[PDB]
Amino acid sequence: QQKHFVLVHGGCLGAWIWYKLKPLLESAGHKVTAVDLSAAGINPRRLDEIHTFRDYSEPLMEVMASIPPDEKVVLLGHSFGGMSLGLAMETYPEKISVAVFMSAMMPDPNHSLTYPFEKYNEKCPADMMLDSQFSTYGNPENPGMSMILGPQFMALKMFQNCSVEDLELAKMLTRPGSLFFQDLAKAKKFSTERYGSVKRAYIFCNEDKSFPVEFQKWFVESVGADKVKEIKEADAMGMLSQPREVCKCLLDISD
Repeated sequence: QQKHFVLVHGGCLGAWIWYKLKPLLESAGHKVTAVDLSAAGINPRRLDEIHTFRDYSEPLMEVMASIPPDEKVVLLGHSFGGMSLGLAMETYPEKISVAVFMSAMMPDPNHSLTYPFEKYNEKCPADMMLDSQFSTYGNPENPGMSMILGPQFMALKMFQNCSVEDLELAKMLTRPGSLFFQDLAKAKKFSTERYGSVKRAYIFCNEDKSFPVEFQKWFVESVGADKVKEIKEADAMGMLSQPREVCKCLLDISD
């Protein structure tokens, strides 16, 4: 029974983060699409020409639109990748067998699209991103906010359980990104009819220092998932620190 996994990266990363998980899923016999969102990875757009969350997510939407009538996909997204899942879920609910959120923001159709971020801010210190730097971009009447991950933040708070090779790869590949907060503040929210009809799964990364477990648990407790799994020694980048475990969870959740 072949599955088609669509993998979705978080902010400032790209499809390349899945380079270890993708062959493990293909070895198991499945199809995998690892997408670069706009201005991520080797996607040719520049961040300063991306002003909406919809524009940002468009490469995932193109994958979603090209799934044939016979078919469904399994979605996996980490970190801010969860917001793009939510948009795919709202738009193509019938094309998705299960949406898996790994150490990610899991939207709630009862709240606005900013609420997860407001809740983040509420539980996490304003200095949580260490040497990351932020600057406004776009139109001065509604400015966007871009971020670049600092090498210390990445070393200590994202890749602390990964090899130095993976952290190095990351420093060579990471690009400016945005959480699109003021765009999301104006977006229509997801609905129980569409988004809320899709089966959800959650995978905990217990050693994630950028998105603490009490937080991931809050998502599960306040929104709920049909299936939850935990990877005890995954950092924020569980697909790199624990690719076999992620693959094991993903195959359990799907089969």
